[PDB]
Amino acid sequence: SLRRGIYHIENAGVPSAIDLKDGSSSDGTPIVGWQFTPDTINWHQLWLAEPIPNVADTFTLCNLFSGTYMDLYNGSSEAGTAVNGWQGTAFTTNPHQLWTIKKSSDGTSYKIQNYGSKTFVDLVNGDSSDGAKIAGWTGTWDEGNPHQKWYFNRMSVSSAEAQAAIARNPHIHGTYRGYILDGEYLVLPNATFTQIWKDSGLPGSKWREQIYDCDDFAIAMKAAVGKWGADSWKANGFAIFCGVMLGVNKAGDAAHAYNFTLTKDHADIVFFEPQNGGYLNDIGYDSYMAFY
Amino acid sequence: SLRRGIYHIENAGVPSAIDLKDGSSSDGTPIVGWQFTPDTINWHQLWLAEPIPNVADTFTLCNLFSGTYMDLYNGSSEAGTAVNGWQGTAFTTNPHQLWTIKKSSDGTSYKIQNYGSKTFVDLVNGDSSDGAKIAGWTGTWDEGNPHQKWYFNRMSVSSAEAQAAIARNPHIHGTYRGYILDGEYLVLPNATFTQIWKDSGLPGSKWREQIYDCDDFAIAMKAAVGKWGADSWKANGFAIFCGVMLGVNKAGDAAHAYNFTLTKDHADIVFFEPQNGGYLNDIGYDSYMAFY
Ligand SMILES: C[C@@H]1O[C@@H](O[C@@H]2[C@@H](O[C@H]3O[C@H](CO)[C@H](O)[C@H](O)[C@H]3O)[C@@H](O)[C@@H](CO)O[C@@H]2O)[C@@H](O)[C@H](O)[C@@H]1O
Ligand SMILES: C[C@@H]1O[C@@H](O[C@@H]2[C@@H](O[C@H]3O[C@H](CO)[C@H](O)[C@H](O)[C@H]3O)[C@@H](O)[C@@H](CO)O[C@@H]2O)[C@@H](O)[C@H](O)[C@@H]1O
Ligand SMILES: C[C@@H]1O[C@@H](O[C@@H]2[C@@H](O[C@H]3O[C@H](CO)[C@H](O)[C@H](O)[C@H]3O)[C@@H](O)[C@@H](CO)O[C@H]2O)[C@@H](O)[C@H](O)[C@@H]1O
Ligand SMILES: C[C@@H]1O[C@@H](O[C@@H]2[C@@H](O[C@H]3O[C@H](CO)[C@H](O)[C@H](O)[C@H]3O)[C@@H](O)[C@@H](CO)O[C@H]2O)[C@@H](O)[C@H](O)[C@@H]1O
Ligand SMILES: C[C@@H]1O[C@@H](O[C@@H]2[C@@H](O[C@H]3O[C@H](CO)[C@H](O)[C@H](O)[C@H]3O)[C@@H](O)[C@@H](CO)O[C@H]2O)[C@@H](O)[C@H](O)[C@@H]1O
Ligand SMILES: C[C@@H]1O[C@@H](O[C@@H]2[C@@H](O[C@H]3O[C@H](CO)[C@H](O)[C@H](O)[C@H]3O)[C@@H](O)[C@@H](CO)O[C@H]2O)[C@@H](O)[C@H](O)[C@@H]1O
Ligand SMILES: [Ca+2]
Ligand SMILES: [Ca+2]
Ligand SMILES: [Ca+2]
Ligand SMILES: [Ca+2]
Ligand SMILES: [Ca+2]
Ligand SMILES: [Ca+2]
Ligand SMILES: [Ca+2]
Ligand SMILES: [Ca+2]
Repeated sequence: SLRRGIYHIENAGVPSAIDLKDGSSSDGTPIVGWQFTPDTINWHQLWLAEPIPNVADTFTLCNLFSGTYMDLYNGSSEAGTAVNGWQGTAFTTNPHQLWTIKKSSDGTSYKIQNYGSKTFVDLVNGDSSDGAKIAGWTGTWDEGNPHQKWYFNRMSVSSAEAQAAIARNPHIHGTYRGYILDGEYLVLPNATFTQIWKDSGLPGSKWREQIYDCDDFAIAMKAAVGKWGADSWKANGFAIFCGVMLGVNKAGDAAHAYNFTLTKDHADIVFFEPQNGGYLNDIGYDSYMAFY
Repeated sequence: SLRRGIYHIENAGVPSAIDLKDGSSSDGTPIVGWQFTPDTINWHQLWLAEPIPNVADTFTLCNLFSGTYMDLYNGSSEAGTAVNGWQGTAFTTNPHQLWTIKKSSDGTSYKIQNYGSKTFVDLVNGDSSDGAKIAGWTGTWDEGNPHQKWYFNRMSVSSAEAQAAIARNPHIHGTYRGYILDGEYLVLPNATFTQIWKDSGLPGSKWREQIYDCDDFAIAMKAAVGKWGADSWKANGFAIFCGVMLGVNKAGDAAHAYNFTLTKDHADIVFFEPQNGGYLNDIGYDSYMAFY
């Protein structure tokens, strides 16, 4: 089954993503096809999939920005029925907001079926225009129709995935202990991670013995990303990925505190120096503790 | 010997503290006797004692607020010589700024002798008035004269002392690991710890699943205290005490993240709930990790 997490949902036929129009929280805001920029946060185009207990392959889909849910208007099975953002909750019993999401016949893209109507999410006429209508539409699980096929591009990691990325890194100390703080994390492109740093007041901060040294920079960066996450998104049930690490050098005579993020492919960690905004594959320290 | 740390230096005869007048960083700012309020941060009256390597019982005394040093004017041995704040460094060879500090004949208070002049820090005429002159003055190590006797009231803890306070607490999990970040810490009265919290934006922050939950509040509070430390004091070589803890309940089925501070007597820790500003001797969790 599709895993719990945050997805950028991209049509299989044309490069249009599922977009809540203007990110609006109003009930009935149309959900439309819209172009996107890879390796950015696409602000109106991120969807938190929450599995429904006891209902196989079925999910609510919550817009990360608005906190409102993908909703089939009045649950109508009529072809052309509006698909809109609407107030709801993560584990609602409202079938208008419940979606069975399973692999299409190509085995890579998914089809998205309303649980009540049994109709499918359809980019009408495969229109690649910004603001193209998305509707519930008659269809089948096995047909090739690209109007109803959707790539679920995973934008989050589970804590287990983050832990695996750390574990395969070559700069981990033998004494390493990791402390996990949340369960599912939006992975930032470096462009956004950098922006948060740039706006944090840290670029302007002076290194000062004990009173504002390694530990203070690293903790301040983590706090900055935490604040950004809450200020930026209205959905709940996920965190923003930003780790803190304490490390020791090879000679075992010097220590450092710093941050880390994740690669685009989610497979590896990358170290971040909060004193200068630099990204490094080797920061010159082996991590003996991390929290994230 | 007197230990490295931060001291509130109180005359033995009258309740006047050593005060850098108006906290001014100007060279030549008079150091004077001034009244004080116990259980507050006395902003102009905190002194960081740095031991000089291989000069027994001898220290620089740096005002925490100004970053400037206690300085005997032109190193004169004349009775009545000005004692002022003056620019310097922690390990200076300038004898005007070097002070031999040893127990008086009462075995509890200290005398403070200029390393160059061999004269003593003297509250002139035992004057208890605010702004009373402090001067270098003839004297002896053994005499009873209270004008030249000073209680060194310790306002900081070493990391070892902090570690000991944690270790004697009854709410520590069997699996506990602690991660020490600095070496010497100003202990805040709860009044000041609370003030930092009140101004941090946390009192007005909503708990939100993963995106702004326990860990976010605890880390935000630590970052707030770190920012406050650097913004508040010009001296270097110390940090402000504020810990983060992760804990698990007795039933082992729920976890929490929170902060901790120290008691006035420095012997014990006290838990702090960043979601509501409360202080607790028992927060209902046993700590399995701490950083501070
Ligand atoms: C170009 C066109 O593609 C297919 O039709 C789609 C529609 O397909 C869906 O609805 C039809 C009934 O209208 C039928 O139930 C089909 O099984 C289902 O996938 C639909 O995607 C609309 C709106 O976007 O566009 C096209 O009309 C195909 O069935 C047609 O024969 C034709 O090849
Ligand atoms: C009341 C007074 O107390 C003592 O005198 C102090 C001064 O004491 C210091 O300086 C004197 C010389 O002036 C001498 O060297 C002494 O050993 C030394 O402690 C000094 O503290 C001043 C300034 O505050 O005040 C008093 O004059 C004592 O020696 C006097 O006989 C007399 O009892
Ligand atoms: C928040 C807002 O985001 C951008 O505008 C969105 C727009 O974003 C997508 O489309 C644009 C071009 O229109 C780019 O491809 C972006 O990479 C996409 O993410 C859509 O979401 C529409 C419809 O909901 O709303 C706009 O606000 C950006 O252009 C703005 O400057 C701004 O940052
Ligand atoms: C059949 C109908 O179901 C519910 O109403 C839906 C509505 O549901 C959501 O929004 C309303 C406010 O409009 C409430 O907050 C619900 O809790 C939400 O789940 C939407 O799905 C719209 C648009 O498709 O359709 C309505 O039917 C329920 O509130 C009604 O009482 C009634 O049972
Ligand atoms: C920063 C400033 O601190 C206080 O004023 C200081 C003053 O502080 C001490 O004396 C006052 C009475 O004048 C109280 O006893 C305090 O508890 C002491 O710490 C002195 O340091 C003088 C001389 O340098 O400077 C003043 O600025 C306080 O009264 C102010 O409101 C303010 O917070
Ligand atoms: C003997 C004298 O010693 C030094 O001057 C001191 C002076 O020293 C501090 O302040 C000056 C600037 O005035 C420099 O930053 C020094 O590095 C500091 O240590 C003060 O102690 C004053 C007041 O007592 O006395 C002067 O004698 C040195 O700078 C001189 O060149 C000269 O060697
Ligand atoms: Ca395409
Ligand atoms: Ca958490
Ligand atoms: Ca800052
Ligand atoms: Ca520090
Ligand atoms: Ca007294
Ligand atoms: Ca440090
Ligand atoms: Ca805040
Ligand atoms: Ca969190």
